Amino acid sequence: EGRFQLVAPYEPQGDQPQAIAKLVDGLRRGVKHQTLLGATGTGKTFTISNVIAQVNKPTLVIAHNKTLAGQLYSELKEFFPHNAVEYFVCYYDYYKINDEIDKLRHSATSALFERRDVIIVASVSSIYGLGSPEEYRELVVSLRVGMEIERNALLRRLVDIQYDRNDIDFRRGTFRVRGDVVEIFPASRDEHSIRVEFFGDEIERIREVDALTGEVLGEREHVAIFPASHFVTREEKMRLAIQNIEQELEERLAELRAQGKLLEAQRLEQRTRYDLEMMREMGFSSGIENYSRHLALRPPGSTPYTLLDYFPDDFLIIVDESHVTLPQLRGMYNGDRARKQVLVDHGFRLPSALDNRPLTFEEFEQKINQIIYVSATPGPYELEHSPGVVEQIIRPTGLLDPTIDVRPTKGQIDDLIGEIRERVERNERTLVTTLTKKMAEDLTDYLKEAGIKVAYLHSEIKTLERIEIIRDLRLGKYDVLVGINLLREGLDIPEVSLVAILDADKEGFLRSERSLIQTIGRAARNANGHVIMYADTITKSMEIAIQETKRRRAIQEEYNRKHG
DNA sequence: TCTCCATCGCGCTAC
DNA sequence: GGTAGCGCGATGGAGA
Ligand SMILES: Nc1ncnc2c1ncn2[C@@H]1O[C@H](COP(=O)(O)OP(=O)(O)O)[C@@H](O)[C@H]1O
Ligand code: NA
Repeated sequence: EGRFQLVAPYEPQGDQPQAIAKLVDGLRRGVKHQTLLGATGTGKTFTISNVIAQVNKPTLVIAHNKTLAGQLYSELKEFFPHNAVEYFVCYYDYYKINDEIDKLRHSATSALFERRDVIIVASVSSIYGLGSPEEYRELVVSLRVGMEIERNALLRRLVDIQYDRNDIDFRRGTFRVRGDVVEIFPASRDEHSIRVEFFGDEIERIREVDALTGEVLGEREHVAIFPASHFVTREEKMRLAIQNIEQELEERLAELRAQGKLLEAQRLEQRTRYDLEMMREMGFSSGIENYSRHLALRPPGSTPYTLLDYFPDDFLIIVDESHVTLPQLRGMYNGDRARKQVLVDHGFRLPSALDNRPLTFEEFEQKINQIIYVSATPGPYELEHSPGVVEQIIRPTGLLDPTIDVRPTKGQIDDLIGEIRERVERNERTLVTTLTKKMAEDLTDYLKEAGIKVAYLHSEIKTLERIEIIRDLRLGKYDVLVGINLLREGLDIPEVSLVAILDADKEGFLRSERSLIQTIGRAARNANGHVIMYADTITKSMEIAIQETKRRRAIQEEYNRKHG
């Protein structure tokens, strides 16, 4: 039940003090919804880190993608080195890798019950279904030295919380027994296992151990062993659960036969039986999450348990890039219901599998205690519910928001080519946005023809190779990058002095108030930052973006002359 | 009611 | 009875 200790070589600067203080004040006044309107490049992760430290609550931060999530996580481990900073997302291949991520998920949920100083960076996997956090906590095996317990009953418990007996391939989520030593590999650890040495019905010693080399690392007075699955139930309840699944199965197979669908019924039966055979062995299976209703014995159509429930009631939520993350959350349920419904109709799953689902937005709302939305361009939900906004526009470095010229489309490419050439001579980079992948590739060709070092960047390119291209631009291998909608949230490249927005009047999600400001922001990390919008008209979106950027530059200039 | 891009999750379908 | 690699719905925001 510890305390956050913020570790930074610097202290709040710019308008971070007023931002940190207004947020902390609102949290202490019990304000449910708050918005931090923080321009790109102002120290937002540091700002938030200060708020978290001053209210000292377990906090959940939700990001809309994992590149950002991973960045936030690495940064928050830096700022809070002696605190529990965790990561709760699911599988991806840009940071085995699959087991590393399952390990962190268990490390996240266990940390919530062990200590108070916890920060969990998460994707929308945070609103997907888990098993009861009550069952998970009460099934924890709490081991103390000189404790009256039978080696007998310890092993009974471990199996029921999903550790596999395995004397040979001793990996995480397993345990092995040699004579009087039961050795355990917690699901939250990748390197350290637990040695538990018995003498009759008494534990004589407990040792933290490097599982690979056997190097004893030290002693332990006590140790808590959490379950190796988030969908754990008591063996007591499995007997009735398997009955209720069997009953659900026959009813469903009758539905299928009464509509023909013999191929679907055979498919369903084969699969359910296999899962049932496994449930009478241990308790788990391949797709165990789909039997959550029956396993937890809960009323049908119940609200699922999520990561939010594993948090204490007085927790804080930070929504990063809220203008994008909130719409992501909102549409998850209907999409899920639809994909699951096709599986039930084709005999891949029982209808009870619909209860294994993500929260609705309404359900999510009710699980919120206190929340802070963080966006340079917050959406209508955030503004509607928050009492005004906490504006953070003075960057700590004093870097200004860029200037924005509007130029005609006629002769635009040749204008841009000329403009790029100037930047090459000043050892500066350029970013261009177009409307499609095709146009991006076509333009990249045309620039290569004109003696410009150029490469494209869009969703067809895999994440690993994107890192390379972003590095190459920085190193000066490329001078220009042409994209569509990846020159956005979280692309921090200070070598870029020019952003060129082609088809700036082609209104829609690619050219809205929100996306324009976000794109403009890529030129705010440079002291000569400049933006050019090629267009024959100034759309309502362009108007607002130019207007807001002009206000920020003027205000920032006003600050810089005052403070040297 | 479709398009443009880019993201998440899940889970079938081939290695 | 092991897993990476696709395909799927929803979302922003307008045009058509
Ligand atoms: N209060 C501060 N004093 C000095 N430097 C800071 C402060 N806050 C942030 N920084 C640094 O300034 C740089 C730019 O800020 P950054 O945190 O990237 O802004 P954002 O994350 O909002 O885009 C970062 O490398 C960060 O380490
Ligand atoms: Na909209």
